[PDB]
Amino acid sequence: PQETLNGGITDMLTELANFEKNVSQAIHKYNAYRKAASVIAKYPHKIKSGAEAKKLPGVGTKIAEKIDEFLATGKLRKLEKIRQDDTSSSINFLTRVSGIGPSAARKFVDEGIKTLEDLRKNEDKLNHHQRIGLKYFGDFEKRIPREEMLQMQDIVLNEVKKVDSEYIATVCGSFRRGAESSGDMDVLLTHPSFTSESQPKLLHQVVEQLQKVHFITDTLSKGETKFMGVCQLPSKNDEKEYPHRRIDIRLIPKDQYYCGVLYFTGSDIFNKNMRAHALEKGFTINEYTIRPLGVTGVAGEPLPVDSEKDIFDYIQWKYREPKDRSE
DNA sequence: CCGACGGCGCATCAGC
DNA sequence: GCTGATGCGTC
DNA sequence: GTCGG
Ligand code: NA
Ligand code: NA
Repeated sequence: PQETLNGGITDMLTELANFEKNVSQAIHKYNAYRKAASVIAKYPHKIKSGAEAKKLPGVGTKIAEKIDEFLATGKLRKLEKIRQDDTSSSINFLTRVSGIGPSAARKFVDEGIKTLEDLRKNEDKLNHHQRIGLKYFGDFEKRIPREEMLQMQDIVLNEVKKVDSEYIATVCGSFRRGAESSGDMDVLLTHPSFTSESQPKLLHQVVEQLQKVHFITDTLSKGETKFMGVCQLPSKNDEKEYPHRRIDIRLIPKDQYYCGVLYFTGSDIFNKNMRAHALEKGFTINEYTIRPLGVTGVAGEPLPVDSEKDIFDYIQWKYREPKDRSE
């Protein structure tokens, strides 16, 4: 649907979602607003009344009333008021800094820290993640053209194979689904020497090499199975610098790899559909495994998986290439 | 009326 | 020192 | 906030 259909309503619900998460710290209300915003955004008609919207799953009484108020007034009293509120708007804004959640933002604003400038003034109150988040505030909210993603993939796959040619690396996310742009880079990593029933430096070596060639610039978090950090494409000739990008690298066991690849390829909506249909045919699919729901409903042992298709096979659904996985 | 609503790696806090 | 809780970013 | 036991 075109945005002009019910965009005013969806923007309304999304804004309400953020204040619930960031200010009220009610994560389930946040998701409730987003869900209602999702089903409305995919609704192929211009909504005439809240009663019309209430027919949709995820839209209840309270949102039906807010829609009626929005249709009749072009705005929401509560949303208008919370927008002016100095404390609430400052708290909501600070959570756009990676590393600052609702709890940290609350603390900062409690002691008078409301803006990026105040944050910059009080560096010694920020942790390592929050400093990196503050440093790349602008960059992190920029999106990544597929062209740059493909260049980022070139570097990753090359350095990874350079460290050990036996690595298997797969760039997932919306990129793998063929999206024209992405929000970050998600790299999934496995090795023949790493299984469920089994060296604690496999991830380190990959990160280190990507650091050595100055692709990875900063570290948000790093352990033995997961890396979260920053990366930057090299600049050419005399041209302007590229933005710094968010990049995640996960080390997954070989027997859990393709469940991981499918899972982190997404999308959200596709994965639920696939999960929901997995349920109706007697299987359960998580990030790690596919498991057969038993007589009583007790998941037996994880089944052998050699590819994404192996999983599709089990649940009797026909394989679908990543470009057709938005739902 | 009332509970579910995603579960987890990592960094860091609360506390022994 | 340590264990556990909490916060954070996430399919 | 919405859904459903
Ligand atoms: Na409904
Ligand atoms: Na944040």
